[PDB]
Amino acid sequence: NKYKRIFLVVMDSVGIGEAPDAEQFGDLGSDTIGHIAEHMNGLQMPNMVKLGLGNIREMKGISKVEKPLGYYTKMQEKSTGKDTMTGHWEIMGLYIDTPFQVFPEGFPKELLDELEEKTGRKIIGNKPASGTEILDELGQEQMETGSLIVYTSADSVLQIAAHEEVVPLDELYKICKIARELTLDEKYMVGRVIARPFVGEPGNFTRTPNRHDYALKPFGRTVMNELKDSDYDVIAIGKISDIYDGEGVTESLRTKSNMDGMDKLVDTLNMDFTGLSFLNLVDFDALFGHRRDPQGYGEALQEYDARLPEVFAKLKEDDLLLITADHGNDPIHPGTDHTREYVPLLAYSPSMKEGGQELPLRQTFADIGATVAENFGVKMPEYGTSFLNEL
Ligand SMILES: [Mn+2]
Ligand SMILES: [Mn+2]
Repeated sequence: NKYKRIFLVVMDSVGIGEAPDAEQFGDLGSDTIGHIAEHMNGLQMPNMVKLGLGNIREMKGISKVEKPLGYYTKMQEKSTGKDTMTGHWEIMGLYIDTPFQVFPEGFPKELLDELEEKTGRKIIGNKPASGTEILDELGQEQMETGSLIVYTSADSVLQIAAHEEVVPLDELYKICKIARELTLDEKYMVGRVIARPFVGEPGNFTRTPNRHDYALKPFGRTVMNELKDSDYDVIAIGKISDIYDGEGVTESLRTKSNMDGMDKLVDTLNMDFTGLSFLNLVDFDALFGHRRDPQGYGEALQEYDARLPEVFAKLKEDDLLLITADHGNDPIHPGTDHTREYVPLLAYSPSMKEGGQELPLRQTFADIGATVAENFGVKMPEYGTSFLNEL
């Protein structure tokens, strides 16, 4: 081991400019950070800048430094998707030719009519919403009419909510299994169908622990599996566990927000492990990119950066911090979908005594997993070139 512990931080959707193949994704002219910096009239990110963010690309408020703390570069995506699952799966060593649909605004009618025709039920909703907001909005119409409440979040999830006194649990699961088979289709690929039973009465509904999830496991063995199987530690913080459907996860830390995520990261800097601590910061995407809010997005970027000194304070000489993104989601770019963009890569360790340097442009996100695996001496991923030897 060159490093005892590796802290990997995905800043969900924080893209650094349109990818060479953006045209194929309708993302011509996309620039997540750059457009935010323009809207912000200068972005304030002194710590990322210190790590070398501006040395990768110079943007409003983000200028390059003379002696960066870490190593720096951009990564190009190889997989044919720009969704969260595709990104994370690539990062951990896989190549995806069948990508997932994000469905940021809900589902096409033909999929839902097929599910009506297959279930004997009618469907209401079909909108992006939080669990409790849709139950407040449509929970009573569910009870009275017997319709299925079908909704989504920002990412590749199809949720079906129904009252346990109106749709028995067994009928609900049966319906989700149908839905899961129907969305096992490249045109309708969802990553997770979720059964969302609720009880209570109108104006006072509660989701129950009878939630079941129909998720797709990563298309292959990830670097996470290789770590877990050689008895390393794989700590999953935030959506990470969901994203990889538990594959290769040894411990799991749920989080309610970007700040809560950073708090959990600091907790892990405070535990004895050997392996990988792996955090997703999802708010940039869920709260800001999909709501096309570049101001709140700038504010969250600055807020996140303000947490980095706390991280710097806990890093040991044999720790490596890696900071990246899994796609873009430019809040100025048309519509609410993700954007096909390069993602930044920063690599810092306090054992980089005379600072870092520009890494060659990473050809696949899988270069991260390759680096993680070369470090711990487990099975190398099928795709990806390790950059550990440059560090
Ligand atoms: Mn994402
Ligand atoms: Mn998203």
